[PDB]
Amino acid sequence: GSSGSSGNMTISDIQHAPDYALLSNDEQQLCIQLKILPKPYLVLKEVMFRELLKTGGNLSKSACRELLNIDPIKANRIYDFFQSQNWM
Repeated sequence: GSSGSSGNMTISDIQHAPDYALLSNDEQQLCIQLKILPKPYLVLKEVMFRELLKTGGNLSKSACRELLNIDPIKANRIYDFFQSQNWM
């Protein structure tokens, strides 16, 4: 999965990922913008759902920022993405 997880990572590191094919045309874009791998991105993605179902649909930046273990600015992008997929 992740060997080192230290030091600036290029975009090629994302496309090279062993799971960079199961990313919807839209997903791929983001991954490149937020420079996030599909492996880890998937984990957090599943969480956003497991929680969106428990509450039924009461997730907001305020919480999202906490739910996901990442930067505040980076999250924003992810949050919206979900809305773009009429998922929320």
